[PDB]
Amino acid sequence: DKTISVIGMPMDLGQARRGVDMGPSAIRYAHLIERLSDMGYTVEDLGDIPINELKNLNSVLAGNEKLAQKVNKVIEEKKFPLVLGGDHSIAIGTLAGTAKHYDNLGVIWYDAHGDLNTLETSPSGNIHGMPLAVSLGIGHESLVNLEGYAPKIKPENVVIIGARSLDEGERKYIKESGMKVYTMHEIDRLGMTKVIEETLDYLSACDGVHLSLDLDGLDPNDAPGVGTPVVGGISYRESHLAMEMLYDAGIITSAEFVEVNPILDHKNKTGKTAVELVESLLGKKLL
Amino acid sequence: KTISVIGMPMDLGQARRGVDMGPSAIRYAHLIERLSDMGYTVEDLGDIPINREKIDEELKNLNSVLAGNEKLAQKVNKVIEEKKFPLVLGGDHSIAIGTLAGTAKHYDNLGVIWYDAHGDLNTLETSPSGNIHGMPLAVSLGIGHESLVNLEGYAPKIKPENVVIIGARSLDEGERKYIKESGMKVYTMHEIDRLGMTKVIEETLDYLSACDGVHLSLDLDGLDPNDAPGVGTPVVGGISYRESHLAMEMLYDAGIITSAEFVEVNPILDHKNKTGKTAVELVESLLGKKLL
Amino acid sequence: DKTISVIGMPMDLGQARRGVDMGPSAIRYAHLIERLSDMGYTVEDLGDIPINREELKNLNSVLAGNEKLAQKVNKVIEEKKFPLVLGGDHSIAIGTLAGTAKHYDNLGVIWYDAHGDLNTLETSPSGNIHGMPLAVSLGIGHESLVNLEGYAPKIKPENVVIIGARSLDEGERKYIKESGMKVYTMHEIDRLGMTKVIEETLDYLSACDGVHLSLDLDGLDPNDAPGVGTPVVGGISYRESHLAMEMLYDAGIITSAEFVEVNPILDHKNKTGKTAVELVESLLGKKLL
Amino acid sequence: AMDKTISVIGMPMDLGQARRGVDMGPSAIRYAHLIERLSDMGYTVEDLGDIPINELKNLNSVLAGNEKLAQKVNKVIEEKKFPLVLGGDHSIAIGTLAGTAKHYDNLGVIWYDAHGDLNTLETSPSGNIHGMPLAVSLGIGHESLVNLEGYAPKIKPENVVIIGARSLDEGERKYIKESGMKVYTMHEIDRLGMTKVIEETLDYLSACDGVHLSLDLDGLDPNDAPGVGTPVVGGISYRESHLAMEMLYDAGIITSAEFVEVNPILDHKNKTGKTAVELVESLLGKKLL
Amino acid sequence: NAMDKTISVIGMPMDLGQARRGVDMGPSAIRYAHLIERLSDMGYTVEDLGDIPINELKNLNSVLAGNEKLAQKVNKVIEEKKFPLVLGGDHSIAIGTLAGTAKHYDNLGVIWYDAHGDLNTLETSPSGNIHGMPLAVSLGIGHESLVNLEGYAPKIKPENVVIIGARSLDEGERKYIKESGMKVYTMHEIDRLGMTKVIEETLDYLSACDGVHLSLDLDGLDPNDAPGVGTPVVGGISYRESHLAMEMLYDAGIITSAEFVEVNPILDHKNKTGKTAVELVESLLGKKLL
Amino acid sequence: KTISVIGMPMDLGQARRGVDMGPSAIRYAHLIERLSDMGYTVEDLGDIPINREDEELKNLNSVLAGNEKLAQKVNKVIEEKKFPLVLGGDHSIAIGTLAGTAKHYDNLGVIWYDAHGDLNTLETSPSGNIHGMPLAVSLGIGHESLVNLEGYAPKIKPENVVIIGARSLDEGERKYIKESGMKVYTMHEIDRLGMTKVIEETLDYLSACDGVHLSLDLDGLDPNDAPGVGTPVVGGISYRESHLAMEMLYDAGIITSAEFVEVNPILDHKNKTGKTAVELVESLLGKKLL
Ligand SMILES: [Cl-]
Ligand SMILES: [Cl-]
Ligand SMILES: [Cl-]
Ligand SMILES: [Cl-]
Ligand SMILES: [Cl-]
Ligand SMILES: [Cl-]
Ligand SMILES: [Cl-]
Ligand SMILES: [Cl-]
Ligand SMILES: [Cl-]
Ligand SMILES: [Cl-]
Ligand SMILES: [Mg+2]
Ligand SMILES: [Mg+2]
Ligand SMILES: [Mg+2]
Ligand SMILES: [Mg+2]
Ligand SMILES: [Mg+2]
Ligand SMILES: [Mg+2]
Ligand SMILES: [Mg+2]
Ligand SMILES: [Mg+2]
Ligand SMILES: [Mg+2]
Ligand SMILES: [Mg+2]
Ligand SMILES: [Mg+2]
Ligand SMILES: [Mg+2]
Ligand code: NA
Ligand code: NA
Ligand code: NA
Repeated sequence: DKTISVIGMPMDLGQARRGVDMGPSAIRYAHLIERLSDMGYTVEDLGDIPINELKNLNSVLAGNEKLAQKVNKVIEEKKFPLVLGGDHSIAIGTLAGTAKHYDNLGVIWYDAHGDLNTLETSPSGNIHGMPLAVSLGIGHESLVNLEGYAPKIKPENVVIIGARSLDEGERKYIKESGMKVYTMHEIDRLGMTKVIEETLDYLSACDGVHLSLDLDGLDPNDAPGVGTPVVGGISYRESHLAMEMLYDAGIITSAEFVEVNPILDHKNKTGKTAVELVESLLGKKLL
Repeated sequence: KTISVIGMPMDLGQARRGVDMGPSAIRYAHLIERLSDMGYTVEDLGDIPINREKIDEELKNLNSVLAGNEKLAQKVNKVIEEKKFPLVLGGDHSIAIGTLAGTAKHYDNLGVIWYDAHGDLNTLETSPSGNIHGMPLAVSLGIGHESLVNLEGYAPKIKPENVVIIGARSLDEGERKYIKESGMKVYTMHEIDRLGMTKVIEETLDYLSACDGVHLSLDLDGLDPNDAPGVGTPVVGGISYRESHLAMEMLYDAGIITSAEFVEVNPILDHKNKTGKTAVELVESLLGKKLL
Repeated sequence: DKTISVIGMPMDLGQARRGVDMGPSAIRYAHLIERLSDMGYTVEDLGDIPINREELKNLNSVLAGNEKLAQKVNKVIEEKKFPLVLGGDHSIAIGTLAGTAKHYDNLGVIWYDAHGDLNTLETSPSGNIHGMPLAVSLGIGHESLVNLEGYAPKIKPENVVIIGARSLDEGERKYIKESGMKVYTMHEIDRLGMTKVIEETLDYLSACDGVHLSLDLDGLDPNDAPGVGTPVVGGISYRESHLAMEMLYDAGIITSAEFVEVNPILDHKNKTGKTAVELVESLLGKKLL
Repeated sequence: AMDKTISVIGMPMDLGQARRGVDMGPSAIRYAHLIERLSDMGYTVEDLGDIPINELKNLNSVLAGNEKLAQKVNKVIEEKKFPLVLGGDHSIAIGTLAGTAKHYDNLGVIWYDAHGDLNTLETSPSGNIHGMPLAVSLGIGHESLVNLEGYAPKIKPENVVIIGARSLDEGERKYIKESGMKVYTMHEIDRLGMTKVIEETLDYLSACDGVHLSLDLDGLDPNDAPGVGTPVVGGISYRESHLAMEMLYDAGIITSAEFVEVNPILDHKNKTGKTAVELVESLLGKKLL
Repeated sequence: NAMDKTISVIGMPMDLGQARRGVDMGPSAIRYAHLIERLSDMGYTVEDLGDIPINELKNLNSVLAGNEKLAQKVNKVIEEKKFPLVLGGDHSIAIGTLAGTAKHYDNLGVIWYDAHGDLNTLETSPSGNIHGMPLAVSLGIGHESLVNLEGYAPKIKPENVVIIGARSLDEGERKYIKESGMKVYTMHEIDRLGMTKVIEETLDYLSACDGVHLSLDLDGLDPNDAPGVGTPVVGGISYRESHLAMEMLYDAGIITSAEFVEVNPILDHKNKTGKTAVELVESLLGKKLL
Repeated sequence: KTISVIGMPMDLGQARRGVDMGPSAIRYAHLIERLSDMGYTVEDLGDIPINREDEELKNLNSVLAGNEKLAQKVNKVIEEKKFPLVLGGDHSIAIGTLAGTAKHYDNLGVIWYDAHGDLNTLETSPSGNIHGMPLAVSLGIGHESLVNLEGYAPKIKPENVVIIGARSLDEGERKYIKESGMKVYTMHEIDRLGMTKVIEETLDYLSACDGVHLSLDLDGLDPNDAPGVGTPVVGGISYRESHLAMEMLYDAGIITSAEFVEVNPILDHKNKTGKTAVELVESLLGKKLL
């Protein structure tokens, strides 16, 4: 019944551009709005938020401030926030506008990367490799304290699915924090059905759950158009099943689909995949 | 049994999709030689001629589809009367109308394994195109245009309780309502992902255990476009080559398949005949080829 | 040493989207600003003009974006700066010429495109305004488009040279023959060679006091520029285009330019965005030696 | 303006040592809208469908198919219609020329092909009849092929112009030099340019009362025509071929034509079938303006 | 579990047989994917010994000469208590690798990860390609000079072999597998059991071996994941299944030598297969995603 | 005159580019069989071994050692009145080829067919890559050990060089070309004059030379025709223009040595570039279409 509020974040910042600012346009090009309207939802496209050691800190901070304020307003209006990226640093703004509305927000971090870096552990200084750490209260003070509170989330309320690119500092933190992580090894061993059932078990006491889906979580064969492709990822079929299972559980209260990069895509295969996954997450069925 | 190969170079509907070249591409991948090497007697009955007609219409190319399907039903009937195995090559999926018209009257309870991205359960009322290749399963169930439903003077050819759809991922609202109303057994990609192809085939064999014959209607578009790019209407997120190969080996071991058609191969979207070669590999597995 | 003022137009309007709103981002991704600075130019990136998303398709959004573009191009010229517009669909030529033409007594236009874009609603099988900007700029078409910025026509038919045409409908052909417009289709380029085509173009426009280059990347062959809104087979090569830009720089006649219709959806690793930057570099004086 | 009805005949023939996929050529050319495009140009078009196709490889089948083709082509010429034959392997030129040559006092032939197809069983490394049709038509080869339709030879060596040759064996080279046959290899196309090659071809065949074009898509470079039976690197470009067809149309000398050797197996989304249709359109008078 | 051994890398740029297949460029392409730097970053001491010069049975003399040099180099690496990692090159190089390795173990196990069984003799081979015969040769079946390389035979026993990924076996190879009782996981068994169970069963089956050699042919993987191989065969093992199998073999601590063979840049796409070979070596040597 | 083929599997510099596999890919396209079929006596001398090993000049010791071995082998071929045909490999091998060749002529001419001028020194090079310096080194400008290879300098004079296909020249290279008066046909001049006129002018310009070396970098061709090169540069010479140029050089009878370098199988499409190199060598040695 909730209206879907779509917010685009054409952010492509860091040591070098990767082409992900074009992600929102490519997702819309795959008919996102019409597909959600056809499913019976009231859809409001709020358009794109304007975007200008720690690369581009001021621009990352300003865009995330605008995103946090817009996501906060959507939640206050009892609407579902759907954010399109854009580099994964936008999770800083999305979680800042969302977490204060829940006593115990869960986060499903669907990505090849853990994005748990600080400037001390990052081989690049890229803020898009730090948003999960920042949201857990670890990192640059201005990013950690966005919107005047911290931390946004607790490590026991995070589940990472699809991880296959973690540096030494990120691995040390996951082990020390006891964070729940399904690397490609456990997806291969358990199967996506059991990974999602266990993820739903794990986050069962959360009063809201945010899905932060990076298209780079999928294998480059299925999602070639991403900012930083990593070999050996989740299939389209496994991702489609996961979105169907999340819809059936009724636990997802916010979501962002990020890192779509038309420069490396093939005739918008990745933009189309993002829309198919959003449709499944919002209740579309094959029968 | 001797294998009787029948080609149907049919590519009809609102627009061509390139599938009339399917039979040629499957033969190019050495279908006849491969079956002969496995020890079968193989008869290539060649291609049935498909009537060309001028280039609005409600049912697209109706006259040419009925005519081609009448020629096919008569040839398939003759093959079965001779106790030979009919292997039909397509061609658009509307050829299932003629294959089932020539086959179903030889059984009291013919089962059908519909291996396809599409349910092909449309009528003109539910079809946004009038494409008869989107209606053959409905026609064979006795639902649709009178001349198509009554082909060979009997209807219906099959009963809904004797159909299993495997790989479905593109169904319109009219097809979904019919599947739910009829109680038809359908394994969408969601069920294949959750159960695994081994369980899907085991359940299919149990479900059709009261049939006296089973027809396999295999649309190469049931496979994912990564494995079968050369199809008339590709749909993302399909069955892998390995799952399809295992399915054919399991169907061979069960010994239930009494007829088969391999359809919708389209050389225009194919990569160096990957899909024609895949069709031959799947036919070899269905007919008993083993890796060891 | 004239400052280059870059304006992005992320416009993708018409019966259906074609992905050309991402053109400005792709051209900038190929380092346009850094390449022009390295050549010794002062470069001012004025950013992207905001465009509203989707008979005359998207008339209100096409008019609104072109109004913003026209007054921005006007200011650049009033400041004695070179306007470089990045597209975006070719309908943005309506705004570029509206902001430029009033500054010249006889503005020349080199329309480098597979399409003539000489349609009206009466000759257009789609109602797409991006297939009408040259006709609109010549004073033929919808009143609100033709009278943008309060004057019409922007240009005269004797001051236009079309180069690379290979997709002209019957209405466009009829107008070309009746107006006596100078057109070098791919047949003339094949027969004369690009050197002769550009020498004849410079001679034909020699009396113009300014010359605008409207370069649609679809003028190039899809093998060289696959990433365009509407690709048409059998186009101009990269080498022919590179030579043309070098000859135009040497003539010193180009006073404004737009590079339009870049489409990342059909591109291969930004080959077309990179090509756009190389052609801009050559037009602005980059030499191989 | 050719006020003649076009008669399209398909020859889905793929014979020889091994199949090459060219039997699918006629279907792929029709898939690229051949009939609709010619009708939209104002021609009356009749699709006569495909002739059924059941040491010298497959001699009986090549003979049977060419006999049916010769009879059909003969009927079209008797009806004062233009025969347009779609292949299929190049051996179909035996039947096309058998049905055509007897209607002319001095039939010219433009053989547009990477191959000369001037082999006999003695000079052929394969025994493929599709590498022998020009020799057979000149009265050199197997008696049943040479005597098809009860007359021989169909054509005289001084009435042949080969364009695009780049795969000639020593027997073919010896015959070309001894006969004095006019051949424009890729070397001569590189040195002269296509305009001059076609102007010279028109001068050379000006005394012929009819001219047959036998266009093998393998004459084009595999970059432009990847979907052919036997691709050979370094061929004619799409633009050179488009210009050549426009110039043949302008001369008004072409009285029959065949477009052969399209092979979907090696093609990319029917680029070669589409190219065949574009070349037919230009040969029949389509202009860009 | 931590292998405190130096890795000795040996390249074998061998591409012999009825026709070249491009696999001599395999070692260069694997090195181009940063093999040495990746193993060094994991904390291993790595010594690149470079490439061995490769100067009816196709090219028998050249196959023998190259395998003789390889066997002597592998033997010296094992005498030095280092881990031999051989890069191919055609699969005939397994003859030299096993000749230099088998004499150092009482019961050497072999995991043959390949679309092909390579169990041919001249009698069962339609080509005479020695690269289709190295497993038979190593079992003591074949041409005397190949079987007796380094003066002993057989190198391995049939009960100590596990073939994983087989999908191209001729009639002579099938007959031998059934008569010898050799353990073979065809793609049909992988589809039915899943790679986890296949590797668990493999480890149990080879538990009495005192060393285990992995002979990994990149053609064992599906051509969609490993297009750049000498002889691609449709319907192979996925990159993910192969990555899981290498991780499981590392956890078992049984692999004592390994060869990665048949990488072919001619059919590859921007070195996807050379990169895949490096990732599989990294997992085999203990790299973990977490 | 016998053709002596020498391979240089050298891929040195700041980063590898895959060109060490160039000689193997060219041979894979049947180079030796094609030249033998044309009636030539052909001797394949094999590949020179390249020593395996932040410095200013990248891999200097290995580049010098390889070029010393190449110069001695090329010198021997010329002393035997044989035609040296060198396969690369990175373009730094021109240092060794010209060192072994230039001393046999009064005034050696050089046709430098390349997207790059390769006229850098360490001071003008943003990488320290010696493969961007071989023409300057051979003109006697650069590092002492490279310039003095084989005990004489310079190998060639600037008035005896013609560059064809240039489209990537840095400021230091442009300044030297203008100050030395060197003859350079950039893509602009090829587009304006046509390849027939370019080669006719080149033949007239080098008519006083008693020998002419062709240094052909496949990157001189457009990446659409030669995708498999070490450093591709958009807007290059077509295969057809290059084929015509080779036929014209054969007819002139002036080419007394040649090298075909920078083939990179990693970026190639089913050896399109290796096959293109063989076709160009065939035309340079007299192959005709009729
Ligand atoms: Cl049809
Ligand atoms: Cl109906
Ligand atoms: Cl079910
Ligand atoms: Cl789907
Ligand atoms: Cl097959
Ligand atoms: Cl003969
Ligand atoms: Cl043997
Ligand atoms: Cl080194
Ligand atoms: Cl220096
Ligand atoms: Cl070759
Ligand atoms: Mg991320
Ligand atoms: Mg990521
Ligand atoms: Mg179907
Ligand atoms: Mg279907
Ligand atoms: Mg335009
Ligand atoms: Mg245009
Ligand atoms: Mg021919
Ligand atoms: Mg030919
Ligand atoms: Mg093997
Ligand atoms: Mg193998
Ligand atoms: Mg160079
Ligand atoms: Mg170079
Ligand atoms: Na792309
Ligand atoms: Na294809
Ligand atoms: Na490749």
